[PDB]
Amino acid sequence: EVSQDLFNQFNLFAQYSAAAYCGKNNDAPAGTNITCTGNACPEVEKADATFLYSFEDSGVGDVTGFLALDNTNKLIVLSFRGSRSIENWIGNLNFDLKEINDICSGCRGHDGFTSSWRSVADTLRQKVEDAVREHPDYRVVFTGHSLGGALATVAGADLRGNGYDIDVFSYGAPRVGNRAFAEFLTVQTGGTLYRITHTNDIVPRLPPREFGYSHSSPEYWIKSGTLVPVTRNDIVKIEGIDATGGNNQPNIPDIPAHLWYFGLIGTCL
Repeated sequence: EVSQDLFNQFNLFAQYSAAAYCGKNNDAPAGTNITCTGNACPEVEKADATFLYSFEDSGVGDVTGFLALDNTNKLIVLSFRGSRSIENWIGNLNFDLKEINDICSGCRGHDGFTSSWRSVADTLRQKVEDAVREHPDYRVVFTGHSLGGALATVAGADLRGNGYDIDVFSYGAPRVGNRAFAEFLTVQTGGTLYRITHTNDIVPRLPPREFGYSHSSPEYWIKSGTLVPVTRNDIVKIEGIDATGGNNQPNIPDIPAHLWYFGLIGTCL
């Protein structure tokens, strides 16, 4: 069980993450309204959030998403899209670990996620910094689903400590690095990481732990089913690095369970 306040935040960032998958949200002019086809982000539209910047296939690895301004909630939101085809990176073979000593000593991160972040960090840091300077009272939040959640986690770790807190909300994100990085992310310095997972979603169980990967604590596990509405009673907080008991259990995994985080996610076209 979680508070109504935190449940409301979890729902809102799930829709901001869902909105990154609509194609028209990746090529929109600054100042236009963020909208989603098929009711994929009704709270985003109710907040009358507008783009600051939208990007499609940038840098390395097809970095796609948007930077939004929300005057209802008073936020600066960076949202990364996960991939356009989930069955293809469960085939993924680029789980080589790379040094990320510039974020923390001994820390290693996934080759794919760190390289992608790296290719757009110059541009995105500037753009977040220009927004912060014009709206200093607004909270900055980085979010994403699936591989977008993995990118939001390494972007948040990299840019924290520059004068403004960065909260990160990730939905069905894969492990991002070694045990030293998971420990670094658990201290939660300069912002809070909320790592959300759903029932037997397969993505949060990759890459394999035997390749040096570990998950940070805590975990917010959604226990309600695929296509059933979430209530604040269905979310449980799990403590401990690589804790078992939430999403990390030895049962049969599922792909459709990855696309139901509060509503349909990853299917907006």
